[PDB]
Amino acid sequence: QDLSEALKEATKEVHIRAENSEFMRNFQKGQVSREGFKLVMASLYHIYTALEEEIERNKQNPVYAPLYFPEELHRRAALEQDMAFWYGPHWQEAIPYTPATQHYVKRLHEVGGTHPELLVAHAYTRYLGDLSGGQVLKKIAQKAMALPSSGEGLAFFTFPSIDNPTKFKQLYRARMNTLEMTPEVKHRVTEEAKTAFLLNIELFEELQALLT
Ligand code: HEM
Repeated sequence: QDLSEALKEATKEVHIRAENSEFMRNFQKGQVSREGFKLVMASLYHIYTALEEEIERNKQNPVYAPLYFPEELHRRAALEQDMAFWYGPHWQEAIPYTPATQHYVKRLHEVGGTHPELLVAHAYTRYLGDLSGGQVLKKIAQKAMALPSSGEGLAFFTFPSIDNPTKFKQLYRARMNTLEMTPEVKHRVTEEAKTAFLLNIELFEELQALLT
C-alpha cells in the first residue's frame, strides 16, 4: 500500500473528529471573533516555526528531502506578516504561547531531532490540511471578520507560489510515495500522523476553553 494511501486511511477517522471539534464547528459557522482568531494564529506561528526549523535541519536527509518545498509551502514568513497585522509592530513579546502549543512544539523537536524519519507525518498533516480545509476556513474568515480580498491578516492561508493546490497535493502525494519505505517506517509514520492530528485536536480544545 502506498504511503499516501496508508496515511489517508490511517487519519480519516481522527480527521472527522478534528474538523468537528468545537472550535472548528464555531469557526465553520462563522462565530469566530478577533480574539479567538488571534489566539489560534499565534499558536500556529509557534507550531510552524518549530516544524519548519526541523524541516531545515533535515532538508538534506533522504527520509524527508523529497518533500522539501520551502518556496511553495512554508508558512513562517506568512505567519510573521499575520502576527504584525493582528498584534502590531511588537507582536514578538505580545503573542501567547499556550501549554498545548508548547506540547505540540515539543513533539515537533523530538521528531525533527530524534526521529527525522517521522517528520513527513507532521508536514503531511499540517500542509495538506492547509491546502484543503484551510482554504475553506479562509473564505469563512474573510466573511466573518471582514478581511480584505487583498490578503492582509490571512497571509497564512495564501499560497502565492502554488497555482493549483489540487494539482500540488497530487504531486505531494506521489512524492511521498518515493520515500524509502519499509513496513517499520510506514507503520510508525501513519501512527505519528494520528498523533499530529491529536495534538491539533488538543490545541483546539484548549483554545476553546480559554475563550469560555
Ligand atoms: C476546518 C475543518 C476542515 C475541513 C473543512 C477539511 C476538509 C478537507 C477536505 C475537503 C479534504 C480532502 C481534499 C483532498 O482529497 O485533496 C481534506 C484533506 C486533509 N485534511 Fe482536512 N479539513 C478540515 C480540518 C483539518 C485539520 C484540523 C487537519 C489537521 C491539522 C486537516 C488535515 C488534512 C489532511 C492531512 C488532508 C489530506 C488527506 C489526504 O488526502 O491524504 N484537515 N480536508
